[PDB]
Amino acid sequence: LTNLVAEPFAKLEQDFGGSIGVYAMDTGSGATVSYRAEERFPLCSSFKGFLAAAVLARSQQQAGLLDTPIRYGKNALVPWSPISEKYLTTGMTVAELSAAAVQYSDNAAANLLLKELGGPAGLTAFMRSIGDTTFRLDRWELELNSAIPGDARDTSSPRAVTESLQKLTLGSALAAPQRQQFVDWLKGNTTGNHRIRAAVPADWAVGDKTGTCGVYGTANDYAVVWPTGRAPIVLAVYTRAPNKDDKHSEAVIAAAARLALEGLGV
Ligand SMILES: O=c1c2c3c(sc2ncn1Cc1nnn[nH]1)CCCC3
Ligand SMILES: O=c1c2c3c(sc2ncn1Cc1nnn[nH]1)CCCC3
Ligand SMILES: O=c1c2c3c(sc2ncn1Cc1nnn[nH]1)CCCC3
Repeated sequence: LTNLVAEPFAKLEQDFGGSIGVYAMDTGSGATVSYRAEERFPLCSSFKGFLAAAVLARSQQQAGLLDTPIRYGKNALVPWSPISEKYLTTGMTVAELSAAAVQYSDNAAANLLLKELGGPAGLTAFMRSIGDTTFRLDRWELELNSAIPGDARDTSSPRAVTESLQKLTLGSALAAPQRQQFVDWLKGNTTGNHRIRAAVPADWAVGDKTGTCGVYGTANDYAVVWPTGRAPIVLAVYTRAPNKDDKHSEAVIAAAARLALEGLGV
């Protein structure tokens, strides 16, 4: 069971004007903090984190898969491709595509990687193989960002995101090099300095993956944090709003992350 501080969480989303989903877990004591942990939230760009873990799982079936060169034209350059478009005239390897997708939310690199895993159904198939029965990816990049209310497409729950991130970063779902390569990619993410990272002390190691749909006030972040002298903490913070024109807030994601750490005891 949970040691929940629901009163500050409820007032936080009251000022935000939408819904906030949080699920945190102390991997040493099993204590959990859950607020709307079973509601569905649009994944947005946060699926790229599990997309890279899927490619890392296939690298165990295909040795040296991450060093495979992949060429592409402008037609594949989806808006916001700040890494893949610089290598348009030469291409990138699969490992570089995965690093760009996780660390820079590279949309072109994500579509190119999804085309190699069997599409959104292929990535969803990998999540079922690790035990995730809530995750579902339906559309390709930028289309998956519609975040329509009541739409189960391209959604998951903060609890299922947290439990899946735990099994991929600290569990047996990946081999030791594949697991360490996943943690390294999340640690080097550059998009989450104003979210979960803003609520974590600087002397703590953290690896995160963000996601911003833009519309319906839908932004999110999940991370596994490494406090000093304690067992690691895995958490997910997901937000959405009832109106299309509603804006998201990175400070609300940081504040919810701060409340989850306090509710746990760090
Ligand atoms: O090029 C960058 C970069 C780069 C970064 S961050 C960034 N942000 C925007 N942009 C511009 C952009 N292009 N397409 N969407 N945004 C680091 C490596 C060098 C290129
Ligand atoms: O934003 C940029 C950019 C941009 C460039 S280059 C560059 N380099 C780093 N960065 C920031 C950075 N990302 N990772 N390390 N540093 C051209 C278009 C505008 C944005
Ligand atoms: O994805 C974008 C985008 C996009 C833009 S701007 C932008 N800036 C940062 N990022 C990086 C990011 N956002 N949330 N997590 N990481 C327009 C088309 C859709 C994608």
